[PDB]
Amino acid sequence: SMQVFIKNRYGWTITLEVSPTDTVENVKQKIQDKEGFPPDKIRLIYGGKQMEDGRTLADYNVQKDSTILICIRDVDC
Repeated sequence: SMQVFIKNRYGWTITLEVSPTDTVENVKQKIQDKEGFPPDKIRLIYGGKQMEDGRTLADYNVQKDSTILICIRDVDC
């Protein structure tokens, strides 16, 4: 098991079930399943860096119970 939290600019936070080896795109696909956002508009930021689709959570040193910030391109970024 590994949970991470996804927080938007309004403070709304959700929990995802992931693994360290999941890609950033895998996380965007989970957010589309849960909330309906199109992945190509989801921007994820960790440690102030915009996260690349093809890199893994472990490549960003995202830990269990880490928070990743979300914003929607052309909507609220």
